[PDB]
Amino acid sequence: GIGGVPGPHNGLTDVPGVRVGHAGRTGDGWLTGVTVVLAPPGGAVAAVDVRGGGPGTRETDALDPRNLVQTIDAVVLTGGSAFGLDAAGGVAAWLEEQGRGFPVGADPSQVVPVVPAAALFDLGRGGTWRARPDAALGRAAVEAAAARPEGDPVEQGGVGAGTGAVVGGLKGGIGTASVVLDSGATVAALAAVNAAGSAVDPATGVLYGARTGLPGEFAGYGVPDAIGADTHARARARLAEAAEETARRRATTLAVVATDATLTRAQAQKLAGTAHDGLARAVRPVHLLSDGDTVFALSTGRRPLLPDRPDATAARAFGVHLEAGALNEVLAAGADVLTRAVVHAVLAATGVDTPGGVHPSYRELYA
Amino acid sequence: GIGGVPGPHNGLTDVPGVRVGHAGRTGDGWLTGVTVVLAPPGGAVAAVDVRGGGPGTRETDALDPRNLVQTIDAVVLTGGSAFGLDAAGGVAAWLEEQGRGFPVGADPSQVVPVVPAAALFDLGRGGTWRARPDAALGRAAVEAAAARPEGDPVEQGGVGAGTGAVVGGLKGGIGTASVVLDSGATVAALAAVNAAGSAVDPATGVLYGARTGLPGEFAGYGVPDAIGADTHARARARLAEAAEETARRRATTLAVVATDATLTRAQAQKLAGTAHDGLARAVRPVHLLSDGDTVFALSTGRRPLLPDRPDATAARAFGVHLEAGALNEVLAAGADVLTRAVVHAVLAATGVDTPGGVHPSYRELYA
Repeated sequence: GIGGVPGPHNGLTDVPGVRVGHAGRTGDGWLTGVTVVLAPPGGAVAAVDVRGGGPGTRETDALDPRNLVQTIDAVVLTGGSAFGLDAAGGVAAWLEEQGRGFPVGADPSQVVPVVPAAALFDLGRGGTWRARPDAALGRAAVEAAAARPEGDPVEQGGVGAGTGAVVGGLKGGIGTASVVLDSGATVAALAAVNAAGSAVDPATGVLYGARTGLPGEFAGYGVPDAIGADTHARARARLAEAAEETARRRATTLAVVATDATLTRAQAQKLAGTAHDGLARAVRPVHLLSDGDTVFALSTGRRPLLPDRPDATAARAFGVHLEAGALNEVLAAGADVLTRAVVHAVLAATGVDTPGGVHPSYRELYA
Repeated sequence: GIGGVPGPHNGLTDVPGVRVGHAGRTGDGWLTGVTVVLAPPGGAVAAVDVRGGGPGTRETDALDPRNLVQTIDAVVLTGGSAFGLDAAGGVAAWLEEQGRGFPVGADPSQVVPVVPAAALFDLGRGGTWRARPDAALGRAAVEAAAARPEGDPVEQGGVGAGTGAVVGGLKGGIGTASVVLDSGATVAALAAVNAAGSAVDPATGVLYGARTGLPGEFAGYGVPDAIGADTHARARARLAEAAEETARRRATTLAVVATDATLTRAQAQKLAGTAHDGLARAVRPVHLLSDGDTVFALSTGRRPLLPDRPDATAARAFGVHLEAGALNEVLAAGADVLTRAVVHAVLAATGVDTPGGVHPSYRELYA
């Protein structure tokens, strides 16, 4: 079988045609950035599920399955809370220059790019309150995405929207993961992990998402799957004091899930919804009023959902429905790649220490 | 502090005034039933979140926050797939006889009960395909609820809507759990567990939901925390034997989350949504097209969200917001009690063997 393993680089760009670009500013009071997912020319079917109680979003109504524009070119994930939504204007400008957008006239230059965006709260974490992504930083991120080849490994850790991300007091960041289905379709996730809740079991120090991992995928990072009681106790203490200090100095998970399986917009909306179950398995608590958790789902529509002559082993819902069986595989994979991408984010992070926060990484505490 | 522990009986009726009624039919072709949650006189604020892709439901639109009838008296969970929604007519009939429902005339007897319901697929599991709940069985369930005192321990296992329930091929059933918040408010869940996906990690035999359990709460059921590789190899084979036999013979998780904290309908709707995160932590995959997963949330309005004596240790979102802080504690507890109620359902079950299916219990396989 060819399914159940990651794509070539275990990340979002294993979905062919998909590109990822990061732009960020660090130092001199800044700790923030923007991540852009750029669909291949001609666009991708897109949908969204906003599940956190305190979201900051742009252009999500345009992604409702009832609506006019079904395919889009770019999704924007950004720090700077609502102010950071300004970064999407820079991405819309770039798309316009490329002639990519919904056509609104006889002249092919006349397009209106639908650019959905969601933001995470990282204010002041570089030290300077008003240091937030703008249009120019948004443009830089999409230009970085465009300049990459197809199937290019995704950069993880403290980059793009993950630059100032913090997860339960630990340093968060960008993480990504992919899986190939038995049909040959790839499903993949990219997450900027900034949760109010924890990615770590408070009884043991174990990452919640780890048990969803595929064999050996986390070994590149060097953590013992046996964690000593004493190690975990020191870690709790270290995190507690970084949190107290952070508070004296100062005195949301955003994700894209993508597949090359052809989905209608309503099917991509259901995928964005099931991906949130993946988030719940990696972070607890999640979707609170303090979280702006949002998942965008993209389908490049390059592979049929179902092959031409299905076996007796083809998934069938209620033992009869081939299309539902195939979609159930994609949906379940969507949750799983998001769980795994959260773990990668947490393991890929390196700690920070700035005038607006001290946030050690998981590995600094446990590796 | 008094939070982070169960109420008196670790179940839905730890929310004062709430009553639970089961009615079912077993034998002679039958394996199905109905469970009714009955609010205290005057009703409870209610809301719903339907997240499965294959729901069978009644009166969910009436529960929208925008709409007329904000408080209800009963919620109905039923087997029988869409045919079993018939059970809700018997519950409405009883409520009308009691004078309980939305007033529609100057005459106190003129009421229209708004009785939301959701169904699970258990058809033919007793042997007879058309053996489904009807209005008589729904009436019997709500009559059973009314006859219980306040704070009555909830009956778990193969009863009510759980009678024919099966989770990943294992016997499912009714389960319940509660937790007390630092504020003294109680949050609790009741689940009829019938998932297409699994409550058990196929790699290890461990219940996904167990690590969310409160210490000791599962000690009564007598099952190991650590599962030997021999035991798991045996369990996996026994489950496959039962599945292959079931397939030869044959030729959704529904939940109510309740609290005594005063919530508006929109707040209860957020709580029904966060409870689904709890379901994801106990069952994988979940929310598929083959699942009609639905959570109803109820508030009895007996305790203000935040007291008049706000300690300096009171939860505050962003370090400032007391009400959002208090709501976040309820939201996070709603997830947790649902995860725990699912584990109780799986552990409380005992297996069945009928002409319509062979479904061993977790404990039969692993203890």
